[PDB]
Amino acid sequence: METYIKLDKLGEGTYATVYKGKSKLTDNLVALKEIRLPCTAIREVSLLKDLKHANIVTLHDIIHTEKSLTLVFEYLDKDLKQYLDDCGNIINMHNVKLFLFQLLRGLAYCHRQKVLHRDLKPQNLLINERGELKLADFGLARAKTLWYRPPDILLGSTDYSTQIDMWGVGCIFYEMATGRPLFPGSTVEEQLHFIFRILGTPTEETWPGILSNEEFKTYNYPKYRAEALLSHAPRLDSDGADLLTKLLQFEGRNRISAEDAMKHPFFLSLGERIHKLPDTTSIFALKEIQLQKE
Ligand SMILES: O=C1Nc2ccccc2/C1=C1/Nc2ccccc2/C1=N\OCC[C@@H](O)CO
Repeated sequence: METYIKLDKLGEGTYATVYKGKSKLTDNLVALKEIRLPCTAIREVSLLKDLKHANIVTLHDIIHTEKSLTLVFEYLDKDLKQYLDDCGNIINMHNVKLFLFQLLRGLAYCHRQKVLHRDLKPQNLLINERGELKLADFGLARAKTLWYRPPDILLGSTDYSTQIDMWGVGCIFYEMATGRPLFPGSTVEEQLHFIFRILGTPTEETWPGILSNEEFKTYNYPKYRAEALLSHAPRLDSDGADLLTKLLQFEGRNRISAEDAMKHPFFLSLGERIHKLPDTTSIFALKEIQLQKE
């Protein structure tokens, strides 16, 4: 803390606290991730890797104090929840699509790099004035809030894979398209009920093995019939609802990949030039791609 000026608190966690910062040299704003610590083993994914992608926050410096380790990142002034709330929870549809493509890029890179999001949610997704969406370095973990949790995990799943993150993508896509959470459950039991009311109660046909699950049988769920997603999110189009469907699959193994999610017809309007961009270049670089005023 000799070259930076620590400003207001942006957020907190059990493992770290984040502060808005400024350089005394360049005057540029930064994010100071204060890692909360005789000896402390540091496992930071931003330190044990180099997640160099246009949709992941970029690490700039490391500071050692006798009491802490501060990771200096690039700064974004609003998180997805703050952005939603600022435009009264009504995001321009073209932007929802740009935000979604961006989120799928960052995640498809993490997955490629064997990185998982243990807690994907709007507050961990950040947005700048150019319309860029990036994954904050918070809750990222090597492969070794109940709202965004998949049904299989809730019903006892030993598989902690990239597929978990895909259910969260579906949840956030809906939250962006409608301005409200898809399944805001308070208990494991209520969350499952909230899910089955939208997707339908699983049958041996839609989810093989369910009736053999001890915890599922004990909850006595009414046989709910699936409600058309397009009816729940009218601002969405046929392709938007189809991508949502393919994302919100009961079983992780059937959930579309982040790579394939990007090749879906919902994104056709964006063009072929966005698929050829290297990891490090912004999607906005293209004349064809631009943020719409809210
Ligand atoms: O710009 C930023 N670069 C980062 C690098 C790592 C962690 C956070 C941030 C960050 C943040 N920029 C902003 C802007 C508005 C609100 C929060 C916020 C940020 N981090 O807060 C995330 C905390 C997490 O616990 C979710 O609440």
